[PDB]
Amino acid sequence: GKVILVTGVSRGIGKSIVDVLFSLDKDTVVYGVARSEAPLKKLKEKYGDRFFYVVGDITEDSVLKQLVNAAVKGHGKIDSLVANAGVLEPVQNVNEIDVNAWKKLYDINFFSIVSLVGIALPELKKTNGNVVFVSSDACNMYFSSWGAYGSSKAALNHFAMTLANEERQVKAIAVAPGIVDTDMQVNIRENVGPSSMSAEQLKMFRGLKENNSSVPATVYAKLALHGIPDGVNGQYLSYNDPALADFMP
Amino acid sequence: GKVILVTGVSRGIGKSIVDVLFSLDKDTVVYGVARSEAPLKKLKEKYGDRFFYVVGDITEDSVLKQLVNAAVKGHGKIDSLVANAGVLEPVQNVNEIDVNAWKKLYDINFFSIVSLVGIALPELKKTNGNVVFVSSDACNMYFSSWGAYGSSKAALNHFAMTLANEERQVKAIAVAPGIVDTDMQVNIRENVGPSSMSAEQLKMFRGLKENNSSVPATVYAKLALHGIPDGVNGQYLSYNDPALADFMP
Amino acid sequence: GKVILVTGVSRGIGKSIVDVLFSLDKDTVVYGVARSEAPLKKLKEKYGDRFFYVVGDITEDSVLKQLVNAAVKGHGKIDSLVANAGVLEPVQNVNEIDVNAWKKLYDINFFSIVSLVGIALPELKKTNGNVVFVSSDACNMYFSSWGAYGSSKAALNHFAMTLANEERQVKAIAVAPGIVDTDMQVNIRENVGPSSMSAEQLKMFRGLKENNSSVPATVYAKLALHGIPDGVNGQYLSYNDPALADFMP
Amino acid sequence: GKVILVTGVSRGIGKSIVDVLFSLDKDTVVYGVARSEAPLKKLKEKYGDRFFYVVGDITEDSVLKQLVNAAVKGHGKIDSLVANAGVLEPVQNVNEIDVNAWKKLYDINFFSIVSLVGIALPELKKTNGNVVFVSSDACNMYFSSWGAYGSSKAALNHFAMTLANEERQVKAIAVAPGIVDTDMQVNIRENVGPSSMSAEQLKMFRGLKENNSSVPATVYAKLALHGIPDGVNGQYLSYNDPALADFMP
Repeated sequence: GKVILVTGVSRGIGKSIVDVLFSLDKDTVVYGVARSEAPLKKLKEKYGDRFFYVVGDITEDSVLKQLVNAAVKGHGKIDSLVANAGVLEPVQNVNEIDVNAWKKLYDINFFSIVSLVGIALPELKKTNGNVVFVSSDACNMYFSSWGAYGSSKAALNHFAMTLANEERQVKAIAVAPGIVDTDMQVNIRENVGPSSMSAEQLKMFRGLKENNSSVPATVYAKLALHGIPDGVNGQYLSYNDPALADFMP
Repeated sequence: GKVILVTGVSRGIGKSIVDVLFSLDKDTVVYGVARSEAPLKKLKEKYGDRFFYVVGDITEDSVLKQLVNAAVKGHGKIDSLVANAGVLEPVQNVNEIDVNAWKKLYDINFFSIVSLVGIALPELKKTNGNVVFVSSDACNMYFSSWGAYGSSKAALNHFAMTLANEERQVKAIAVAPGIVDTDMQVNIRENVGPSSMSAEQLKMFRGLKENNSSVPATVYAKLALHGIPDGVNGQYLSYNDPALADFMP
Repeated sequence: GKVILVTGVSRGIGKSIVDVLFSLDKDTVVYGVARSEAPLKKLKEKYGDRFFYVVGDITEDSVLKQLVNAAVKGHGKIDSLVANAGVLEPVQNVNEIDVNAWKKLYDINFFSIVSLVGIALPELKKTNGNVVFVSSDACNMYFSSWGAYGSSKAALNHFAMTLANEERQVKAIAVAPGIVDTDMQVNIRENVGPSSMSAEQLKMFRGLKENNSSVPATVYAKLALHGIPDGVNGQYLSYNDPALADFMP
Repeated sequence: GKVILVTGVSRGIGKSIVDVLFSLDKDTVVYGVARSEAPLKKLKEKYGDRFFYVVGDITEDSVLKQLVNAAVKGHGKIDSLVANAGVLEPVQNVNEIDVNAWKKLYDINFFSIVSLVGIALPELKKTNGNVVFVSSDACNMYFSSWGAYGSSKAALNHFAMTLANEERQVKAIAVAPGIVDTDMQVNIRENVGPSSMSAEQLKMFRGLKENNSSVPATVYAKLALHGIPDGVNGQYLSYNDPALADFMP
């Protein structure tokens, strides 16, 4: 079966993509990572030795190498990578013009993924594999009031095109999920200060959350399993672009 | 109360926006138009003399003048216009490089709306009113396989900015609804040939339809009722941009 | 030699592209069109029976069929089309919300080109030929104060992608020239009223004109002569995108 | 006179903007920075005590604080900042999927500027000042083969909008210069390996360089001197957008 790495799997669309992968195919193996062990254990308990995980922050290169080494050690190869920064959540000082906070958010949403692709790339070359990015719909970047939360998340869009131009033995695609990726579980509101999210950002964020997926998760899952078509290699698309019709449920 | 014109009201998001307007405010009057009389009658029967309609094709200027004259005759003014081309549906020969079919689709999705704005503009100037466009999310125009269906629909985006620059006594905004606007009622599939939609377009279209709103309808409805903020005049935004937090449910 | 149709050849970049085509290759034949006969005669006098023209408005389908028939009659085939709406110039009432003036500008900048592609398409299929659009740089459509002048001109961008998806035996590309295409000859200022161009548009227009090409003309000319690469088929790019390095002087 | 900080002043458009500022106004003082002292000395020798500089890398926060402290010490205030990453040049390993090289380029083109704005912001608030970014035209990001060179440079576009939303006592604008900013002085070609620039990037780069400004430099200079209009605060525009007509030569 295909060996697929998936990041950001604790919540939101990353969790759904794991769920969908296992329902689509009986042979696929998934190695996931998230920062919290609880939901990784729950996935391991549900899916058994179809699922393996590393716990930690992918802004640590050591965590990335653990995850890549664990897949090659345990199953001998890597077919695909579903590169996902995970759900939107408030991060300290991002609503300020604060280079330290911006660098930290760009490392969460963009550079850790660049680092992971670089680390996994030699295995992906071996299988002529696929890199599927879970990017953001906020390509209305045109106008966006999401500040650094939006620009850092959307940086994967151009990255897909650059990776596919530069590395011809692999394919890459960036797909927007038609929603703002948030934790879907009913949660107590958190006390979020204005240096972290503007009042508007917080109010929309809560609205969206208190409103929120299997359909776009399937698109990502089918691209990772069956491969990216040549005609969309390098591109960034909504999950509902007609060029993706064969990757729908 | 505010006098609001709404187009494309038979189905999909245009119908929802009428429903939402009436639930938000007891004083608002709406003049709608759609090509089919059945669902207009049903709206008239539900809402009584809060709702008035004209039946016909807004690619006819006579229909536009009827609707504008009827609002000024019946209620003396027009406060806002919700300019909506209505739900996506197959149109003959659009999937061919056929200038006649493209002109006809651009008249449906774009020029009829330009014509309506021009016709209503002198009344809107009188009340310093608002023009709210129901535009498309397929601002991933960047990449889009929706052919002319996508480009014609999205032409309202730049139009908002041009109208707000050129006409300072009115405000305008183009808001994407976070979905592809389709008829939401359970329908028999229609036999659609390849000159009208590619196989991919048809397969995605059916998927989307067989999957499909009150939340984005509220944003449009609250913009039309309360007015467009100065800071977003002229712009094109997703319904879930934080600058629109105060227009959510 | 290759048989190439070129529109908008009287002035600006369209004229340069003809000049460049003839300097690159001794075998190429060009059929051009422009509305004014004077500069067409001058091209015929300079290049002789390498150049043929039709005089007229390409918003007339009869002019389009004349040009296509003349190429097939005179040289038996058509290899490439350089689709160019020609230089920016004031057009009546475009700076008003006036559907008639907008339709007329969209026919000049967009629909006549759609019509021409449809008319020439069966000959282009015969030679697996190339459609090169001279599109606008004002893909900062993101923000643009050029009103309808900008949106109508830029409509070729999405059209390239749709044509290349729909017609697999041909290739298409839309290339921005890195300038606003204007008449380069020293001219008396024309009296332009505010319904035609805002004061700002007119002042920038004159500035640009009084400032204004062989380099981007070469890119278009080399794409038409040598063919569009598979990796850029369907795309819209600046003339200076690195994927076009081999089409530079 | 106005006190204006300008970065990237050794070459290309940043140097031109200093030249233009001094020719426009006899009272303006400029504090510039560049990594090489030679061309800073030459500017100091030409303009005398109208010009002050710090030598160093603005990816060093100490250099940024020196420059800001020097302006407040020497002239008591800061009116405007022209934030410019400087000319395109090959940087090691950027044409590889190499997170270290990408972070270093993003610090050069984006984070150092974020850091500078944060550092200067309290002085800019005092004078209700202006932040003018020299951004890239490669907003055809839509399609771009410039890899990380393009995406890192263009990150200033969204940053302008976020800064102007978040800091209401200042104005900000990002303006594209209508050219790829390169060193304009006739130079020996440098031996550039493929890990630094693809063959295509290098070939276009040399072409552009061997081809390459006072007009767009004036736009930036006039925005910094006279202030950013309310109607374009927060936006990203080409230097030739009509909303900028009053900032032309």
